[PDB]
Amino acid sequence: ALHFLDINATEVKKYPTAIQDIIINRSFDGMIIRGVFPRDTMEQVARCLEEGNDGGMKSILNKNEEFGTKVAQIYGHAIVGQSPDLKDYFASSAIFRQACRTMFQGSPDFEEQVESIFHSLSGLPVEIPTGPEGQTYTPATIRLLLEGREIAVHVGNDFLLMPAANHLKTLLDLSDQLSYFIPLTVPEAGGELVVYSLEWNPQEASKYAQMQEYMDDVEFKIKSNQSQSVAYAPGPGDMLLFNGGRYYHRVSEVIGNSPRRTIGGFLAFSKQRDKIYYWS
Ligand SMILES: O=C(O)CCC(=O)C(=O)O
Ligand code: NI
Ligand code: NI
Repeated sequence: ALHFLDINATEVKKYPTAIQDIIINRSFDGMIIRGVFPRDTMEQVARCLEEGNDGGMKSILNKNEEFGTKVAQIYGHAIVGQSPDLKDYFASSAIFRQACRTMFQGSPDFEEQVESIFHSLSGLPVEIPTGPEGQTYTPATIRLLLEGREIAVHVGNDFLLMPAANHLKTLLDLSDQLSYFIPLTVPEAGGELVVYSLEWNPQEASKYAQMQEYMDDVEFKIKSNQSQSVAYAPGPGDMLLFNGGRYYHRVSEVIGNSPRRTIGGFLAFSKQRDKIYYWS
């Protein structure tokens, strides 16, 4: 039984240590924050991507056609799965920030609005990380889930076991990371975030020679219903902020001809717990 708060965006200042409460005190596990962006803004950014006047976002669309036709497509390289040099990731991330800033037209700016939310919920400065030579990480990527596609079950803290995380681990507290995302467009059915009470467990994972074999077993656990779940279908402009680092989660298959498009990533404390970093 994971515990999520449902508040409005005008209420964030009433929860000034929410992020500390989720990560450090562990007194609840996530929150939905309604209307972080206006619906008009979501519809505007959506039309930019549909029509192709997207500031170049289309140039960093990764269709993932080598992962099968059941996988999400993504604008921008996600850091998960990147090689530890991060060269291609840093390039896509610069393109992403410019395209994103173009599409949002400051009405409101994506980075500014997301940073304001995280600040209100922590009382701390908020920053996008920079690489060892000053390269910018991306604040977010955009996931595009067409009809019949899903995001398979996974857990966020596995990032801390990947070579892509090497540099980020020098800046981070190494406690749980949170997930955050905001729908731009929502599908007619499906496309639901499901979060399970099954937790990240590197101890169990180390008994497997191939992580794929370990995930095949996680899939059996969650499909046996042994684990409790909660499920959410935020609307356009609502933000979902949750302990995806600790808890396995997935997004259910999209149904119908309207794609699910979501913008988001992750956040976590700095080494000394005196700043919020956020990235994708
Ligand atoms: O639906 C999305 O854009 C991402 C879902 C997810 O896996 C996360 O927020 O960590
Ligand atoms: Ni995730
Ligand atoms: Ni539904």
